[PDB]
Amino acid sequence: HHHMITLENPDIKYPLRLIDKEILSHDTRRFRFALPSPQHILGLPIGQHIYLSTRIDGNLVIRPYTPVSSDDDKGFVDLVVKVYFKETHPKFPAGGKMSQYLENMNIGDTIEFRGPNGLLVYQGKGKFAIRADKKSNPVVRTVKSVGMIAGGTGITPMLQVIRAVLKDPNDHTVCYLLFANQSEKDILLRPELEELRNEHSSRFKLWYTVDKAPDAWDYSQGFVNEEMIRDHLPPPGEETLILMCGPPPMIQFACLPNLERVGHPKERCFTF
Ligand SMILES: Cc1cc2nc3c(=O)[nH]c(=O)nc-3n(C[C@H](O)[C@H](O)[C@H](O)COP(=O)(O)OP(=O)(O)OC[C@H]3O[C@@H](n4cnc5c(N)ncnc54)[C@H](O)[C@@H]3O)c2cc1C
Ligand SMILES: NC(=O)c1ccc[n+]([C@@H]2O[C@@H](COP(=O)([O-])OP(=O)(O)OC[C@H]3O[C@@H](n4cnc5c(N)ncnc54)[C@H](O)[C@@H]3O)[C@H](O)[C@@H]2O)c1
Repeated sequence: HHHMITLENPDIKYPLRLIDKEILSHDTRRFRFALPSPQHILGLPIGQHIYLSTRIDGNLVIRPYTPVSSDDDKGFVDLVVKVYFKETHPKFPAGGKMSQYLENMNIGDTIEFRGPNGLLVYQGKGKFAIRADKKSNPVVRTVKSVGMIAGGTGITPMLQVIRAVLKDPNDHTVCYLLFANQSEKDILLRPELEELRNEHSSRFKLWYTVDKAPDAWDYSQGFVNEEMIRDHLPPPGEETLILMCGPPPMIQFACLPNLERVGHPKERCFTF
């Protein structure tokens, strides 16, 4: 390890203290935890994520999260989370476990962090180091365009990649994002994504689709489909890699068959 990082060993659990919280909307939040010292950094390679774990209602609960903060930040790590409240959705009366546990924490409480984890690591300048599985070494490839499909919270893994690309004035990679949500109010991190579209149009393309569309809507309506893929993601080729992260039903039924129809082979599709 070159830098003073927090995640020194992936097999270890690190209890971090919650030092701040922001209410972004009725059900979305920003949670900030302190690192071991104000001079530490998290130590999360781009393309990877961490897991939070704790005991809820007598069981061990583990969940993956991709921070919105980065290794440029000293002393803290920020998570942006959607809270799934109980007795709200008729189909899931109990709500979300880790998300509600987070919402119920008091400043000063701690929770365990672990990482980094993930088969994909972006090495910058278009280079992607990928492991077929955990027991293999990574195969490196260089692309010029990265298509990105996100549904719901699957957006944070894309935002981490997007910011890494744009912060490097010498990185010429172009990112294409197709962001899908239930409704306009559910478009997580819209301000941050739009600020980035503002400052780096040449390297960042952005498009949205929502299940229920308001009357004033300039984007798409409906699940991701063939047409959206063709119109908002880069065209198939060795120079193109497609990234995905969202609900299982989205990846299995709306993305793969259509990506296949359009011509993006599975060896160029990665699912976070
Ligand atoms: C690589 C990666 C990175 C991730 N990064 C982030 C991130 O930055 N931020 C983030 O918030 N999540 C992120 N997630 C996903 C997130 O970890 C889980 O979806 C989330 O925390 C679910 O946990 P839970 O314990 O709260 O709910 P569980 O108890 O896992 O899940 C509840 C299940 O029921 C449904 N459900 C329950 N209650 C409701 C309700 N009130 N309304 C609607 N549907 C409901 C949900 O759809 C889900 O299927 C990431 C996932 C991956 C794979
Ligand atoms: N891929 C996995 O194996 C896996 C496992 C656990 C959790 N997740 C989670 O899924 C993402 C889900 O976020 P969320 O629950 O707030 O999303 P959400 O339910 O609010 O929105 C999901 C979006 O995906 C699409 N979608 C949902 N169901 C679909 C279906 N049946 N067919 C086609 N498209 C569909 C729609 O465009 C929708 O707007 C999380 O970030 C995390 O990755 C994924």
